[PDB]
Amino acid sequence: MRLLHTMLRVGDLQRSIDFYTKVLGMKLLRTSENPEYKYSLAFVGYGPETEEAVIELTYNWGVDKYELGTAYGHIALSVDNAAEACEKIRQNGGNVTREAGPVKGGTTVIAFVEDPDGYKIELIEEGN
Amino acid sequence: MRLLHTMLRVGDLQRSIDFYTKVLGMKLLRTSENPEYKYSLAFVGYGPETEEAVIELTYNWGVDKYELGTAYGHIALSVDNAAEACEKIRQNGGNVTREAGPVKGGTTVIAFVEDPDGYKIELIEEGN
Repeated sequence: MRLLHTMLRVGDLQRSIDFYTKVLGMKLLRTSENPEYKYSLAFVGYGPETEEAVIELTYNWGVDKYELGTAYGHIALSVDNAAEACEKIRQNGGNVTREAGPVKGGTTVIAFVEDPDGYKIELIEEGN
Repeated sequence: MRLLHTMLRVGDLQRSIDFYTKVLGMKLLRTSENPEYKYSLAFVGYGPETEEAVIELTYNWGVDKYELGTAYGHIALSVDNAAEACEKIRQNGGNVTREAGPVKGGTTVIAFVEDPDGYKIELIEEGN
């Protein structure tokens, strides 16, 4: 068995697609639209659905806002360079909440940012 | 780059661990405690963190309830036997919101359930 995807509702489909693909480096794996239930989907990831877990972006026709709540935490992604990513994100529809830096009591470099919908994302970095 | 994990806040750590492991077939990959900030973490998944995305469960000491909100969708997992999983879940602290059956307009068997904290989970009976 395996983790297939994490589904998040977004206020603007293309807006989210752009962020995940152009800013985070994922690829648009597939999209679909359902007239009966009035929604469109976009699957984004760093590999094919058959190979990895991805993110399912759900757009409900005419719904541009949701309540984030306090239960949902975040999604964590690995990055080659957290500082660079942070910069790219802050200038491309996102928001940096926790600047790139080692975790207290550790050496692992991390950062926290938000996507265009406010969803939290954790960046974890993989002799200058 | 890769998807590391999805973090969810839970009202009872062990209860959650029990569900994901004993009911969903996941394994307890690792745990940690943070006395300073008063929280405990647990990582559960189907394989090593190094190779795949997992789930991170967070328990904040003394916090047994959160506000789910309307943004967060769910997590979809592949299942060996959807029907069987529903039963196990049914009689093991969970709720079956969508009985196992072929998807609308398809044949692929799917189901929907809720974990102990109300999180929605989609079960999908799914080079070489």
